[PDB]
Amino acid sequence: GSSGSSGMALVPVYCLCRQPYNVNHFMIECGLCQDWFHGSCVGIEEENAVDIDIYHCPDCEAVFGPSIMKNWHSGPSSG
Ligand SMILES: [Zn+2]
Ligand SMILES: [Zn+2]
Repeated sequence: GSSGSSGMALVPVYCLCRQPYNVNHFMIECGLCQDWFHGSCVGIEEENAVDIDIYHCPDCEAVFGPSIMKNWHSGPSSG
């Protein structure tokens, strides 16, 4: 705690909550506008993101559509 000891770092907001970024939480990158958002603010689970080849923000999906998915074709489906 001290007046000084500043960070001297600037970072614009990308998410809809006018936030730059949140470590604790996971954030995805839109493959349309190149914007970052919180998996919770958008509704995308980090565990699922790894499968999302091209995440589509809730602002572009209204024109482009849903988020693309990778191929992950490693062996025949096992049910
Ligand atoms: Zn957010
Ligand atoms: Zn977008």
